Amino acid sequence: TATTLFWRPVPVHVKQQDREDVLEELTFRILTGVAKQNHNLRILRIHISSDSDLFFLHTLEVSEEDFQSLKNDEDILVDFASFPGKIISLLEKCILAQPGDSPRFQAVLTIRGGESVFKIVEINDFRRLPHITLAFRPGN
Amino acid sequence: ATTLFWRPVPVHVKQQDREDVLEELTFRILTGVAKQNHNLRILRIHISSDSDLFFLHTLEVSEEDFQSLKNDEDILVDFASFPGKIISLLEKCILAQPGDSPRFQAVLTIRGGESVFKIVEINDFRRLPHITLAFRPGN
Repeated sequence: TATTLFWRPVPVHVKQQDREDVLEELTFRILTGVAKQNHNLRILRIHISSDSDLFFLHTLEVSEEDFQSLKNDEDILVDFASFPGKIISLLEKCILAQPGDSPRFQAVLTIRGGESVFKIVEINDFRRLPHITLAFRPGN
Repeated sequence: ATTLFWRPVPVHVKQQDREDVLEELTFRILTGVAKQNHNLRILRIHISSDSDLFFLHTLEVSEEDFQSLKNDEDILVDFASFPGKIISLLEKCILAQPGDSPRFQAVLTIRGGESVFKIVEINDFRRLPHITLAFRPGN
């Protein structure tokens, strides 16, 4: 019962170990469903890819069990069912964000040794304020 | 030493045993030069309460401590501009109203010895900490 809620390009600032910053269009796909492998738990799946590099692949899978710790750490006030909607809402801001509009939202992907940390930050006069922080694994 | 800021601030004081109390705390922010430490610049923040002489919490951020804090929270300003941003955040807490959305509030979580000060933004999604600082008891 895998349902895709979102599947389109998003401008992301990519940062790697020995590469300068790069702003490029990465394809995000957000799915919600159930894994028969993991006791039929509800799951949120996010995949990051590039239309110009078929090997550039990053994936995240969050179960309802996993979300419990994630909710406490980042003080999330909504439930698991509502979580994907808020992520999409944050991505919409990054899509609509134009250079100069302060505070400006933006998506960031920091690759470290292969594995990566994804963030959507709100940039004000003082700091990059991370609205969400998620760890991705390379591949599908 | 030199005081940049010395005002009362509304703070949601949280202790273990969840004694949640919204009381006015006095905040004093000082900037100075450390004689004993080759004139290393220091930012000092003292939290106190007129109601309780034993209610004392202090933070000291040297230039070195700031470089570390700057990295963790992705701060975009230098050490000299940092106090001004804290004041702005504290002001949002002072002027905060019940019906605001998003709403800003200052939170002081006391845990045994150390405590943790935060200025969070409560929106439709989460509690978003704009700044987080570790305080220690005393002066």
